[PDB]
Amino acid sequence: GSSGSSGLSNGQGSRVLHVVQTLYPFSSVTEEELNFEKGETMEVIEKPENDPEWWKCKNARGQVGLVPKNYVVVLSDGPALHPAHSGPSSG
Repeated sequence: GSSGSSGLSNGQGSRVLHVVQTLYPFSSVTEEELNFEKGETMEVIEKPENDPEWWKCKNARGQVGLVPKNYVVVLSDGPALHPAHSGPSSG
């Protein structure tokens, strides 16, 4: 079963607002909600007004949905836009 790819792309009015990480694993059944695991990196594409407790992000699967902010956390602001290194974290 050979696999292949053409190169489909979309055009939405949104960009990488802020990079957030998932502290706890949250998996939904519907498409509305996002699906990820513990220790997943995403990017805030849009934030809903009506539901401020929820944020719009895109997982690795390239799918967007409503993810609970109380579960994620903002690490940096912008895709390597501001001058800031990971940290003195021991290697």
